Amino acid sequence: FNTNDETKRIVWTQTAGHCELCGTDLTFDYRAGKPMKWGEVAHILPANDTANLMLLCPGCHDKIDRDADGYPENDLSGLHQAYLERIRLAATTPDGGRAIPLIVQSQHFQTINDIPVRDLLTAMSAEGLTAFDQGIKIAFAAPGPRGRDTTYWQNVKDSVQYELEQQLKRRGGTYGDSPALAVVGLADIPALMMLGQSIGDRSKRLIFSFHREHLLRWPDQSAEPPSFLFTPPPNGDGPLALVLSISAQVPVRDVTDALPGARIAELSIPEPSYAMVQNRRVIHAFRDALQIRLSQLEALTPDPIHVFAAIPAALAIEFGALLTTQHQHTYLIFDRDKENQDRFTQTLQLGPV
Amino acid sequence: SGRFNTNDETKRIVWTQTAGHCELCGTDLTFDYRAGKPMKWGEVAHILPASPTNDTANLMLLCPGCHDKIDRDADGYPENDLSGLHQAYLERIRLAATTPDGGRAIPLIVQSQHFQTINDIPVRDLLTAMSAEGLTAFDQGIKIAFAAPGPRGRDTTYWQNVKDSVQYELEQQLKRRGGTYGDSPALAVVGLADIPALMMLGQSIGDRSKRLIFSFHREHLLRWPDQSAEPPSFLFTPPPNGDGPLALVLSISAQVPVRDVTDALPGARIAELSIPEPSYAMVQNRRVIHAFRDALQIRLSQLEALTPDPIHVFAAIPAALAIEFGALLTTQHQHTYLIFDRDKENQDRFTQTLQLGP
Ligand SMILES: [Zn+2]
Ligand SMILES: [Zn+2]
Repeated sequence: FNTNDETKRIVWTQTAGHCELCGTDLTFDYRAGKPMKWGEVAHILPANDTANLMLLCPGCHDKIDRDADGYPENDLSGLHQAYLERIRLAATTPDGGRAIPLIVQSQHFQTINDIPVRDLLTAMSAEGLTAFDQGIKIAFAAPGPRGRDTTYWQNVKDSVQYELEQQLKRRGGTYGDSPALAVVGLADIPALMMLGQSIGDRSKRLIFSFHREHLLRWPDQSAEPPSFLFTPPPNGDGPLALVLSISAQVPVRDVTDALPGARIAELSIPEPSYAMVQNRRVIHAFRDALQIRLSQLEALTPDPIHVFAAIPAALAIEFGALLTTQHQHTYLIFDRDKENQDRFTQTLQLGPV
Repeated sequence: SGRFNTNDETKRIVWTQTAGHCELCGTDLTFDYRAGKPMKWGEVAHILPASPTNDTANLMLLCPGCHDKIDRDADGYPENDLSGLHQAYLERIRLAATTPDGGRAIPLIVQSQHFQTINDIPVRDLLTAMSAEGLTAFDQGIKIAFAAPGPRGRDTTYWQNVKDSVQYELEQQLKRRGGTYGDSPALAVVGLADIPALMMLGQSIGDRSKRLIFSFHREHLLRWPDQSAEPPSFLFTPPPNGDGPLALVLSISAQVPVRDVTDALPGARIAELSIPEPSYAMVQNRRVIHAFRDALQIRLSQLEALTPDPIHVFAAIPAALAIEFGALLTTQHQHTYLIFDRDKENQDRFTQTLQLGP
């Protein structure tokens, strides 16, 4: 199965350097400064055209049966060609820069600082993005006396998803490829998380961060994302709680007062800041970092995870999106309640009921 | 120099993370692998304007055509920021690469009501062929029969309802499992009708669908004749010069009699695409189909350059390619194609049956 070097380069290229059977990015050590042999090339069919060769991580390659020359015992032509097909569409996408403007604000933050659609368009132009059309502007409904109960949240989600479906009824979206979303939000954490749930983890989303009111640019596109410092939780019988100290440092006293006996796991960065989202790459870092720790925490108990978060709007959306794929686990979201002396108060339940 | 200079290992990484396509116009830059290739027809650009890189994720891959069309400083950096496209592009790749259960597909069988209960494709056999390729079923699977035409015949409304009917069924498969904004399943599609119908099926699924076409053979059902067989070469014969009607002939299943074309189309300027030995069984494996695509996609672009007038198509091709052919023509939105097929009640003479595009 060993094959010449130019063949290696073609296979790495056409597969975009990921293991076809499990999406592991095989350049992860280059992304920290090391060479290119973290991957194994296999033929697809049992018993020269590079289109007949798969790129695998050694972990998956070991799990495959193989003959004396290295060929597989079972045919996987379907998976390979499917994978390559997926790549082909992504790479060849026409109007790769068009995205749908999506602005979502809560009655309170629109009255103080309404984001007009034009301003999002401005930030898009500054990145080289262009607009499908007038776009979507949604205002989260003010909760009635029923508060933000289960019915309220469902109505919120539907309103978003309604507007999303309407763009697919313009033909281009319905089939072929679902359009990209230039999304920005200006509400409390629970609401924005719900917006994240609506668009979903697998959507082509381009999140924006209007943390500085009339700044319509990423602060520093060169900036490297911060390290996300994880503090695993202590043992005990208490309810498991997740603290996100990114916009600020969350006082442990405030957590336990709202959630007695909380076993606090914490994710933080060295210098918490409201403006820590220096460029979009930070968000991807957040996701990758968080996506890991969530898997670890879910393993320690099936009981709900209580979330106390101090994160910028943009991350609140992304966090909501991650949990879409993690629909096996129950999370309870706490946010500062102005009506209860700014104490953390449970407003939202995500995942299973 | 104007070009942003970079070392050899970093280039290899950029080509990889972008899968070797131009980020601004989707041109596949690996096309010289048809002959032989230095990594020379792809030019690397930085995205964010400079400030007084070991992060290579901010480096774009461009074709020379797009690279020239960007303003630039003496060092090779752009004057305007393009981070949005790049990040968008790479995310699109990542999504494709990270798709969970990448092998799930919608079984889709499409047959003519017309005839041959002898050649009835059951869902069960397609599922077998799918499992044999490492694919698994997304849902129960769809089996469609093109509606029998009324007295109006197979007019455009019939053709439109055909397109709508297929496209409808597909929308419902994603709407039962939700996630419209995400990973759309693949189509394990197979068809058993006349060429115009199968082409229309291809039009329905569209170029932008993740299609894995299967081929029905009486002796082998839906399993491939020979996964090891190498695809044939496709021999192109450019058309003669003139203003007469332009005609494209596809002689793969058989050799199309040149006179039968002229009888249906006076003065036809015949371009012809063929293989060395046209054969009924040339669809030995899916790569044959992909080869067909790659080859034909080029010549279509060339032919469109030779005229603003329609291209007339006379095809003798297996079922599977009739589908693929129909899907490709989705991308050529700027051109009109007229499809001719044998008319049995007219002594098998070619008759214009289908109009594709404006
Ligand atoms: Zn793997
Ligand atoms: Zn280009």
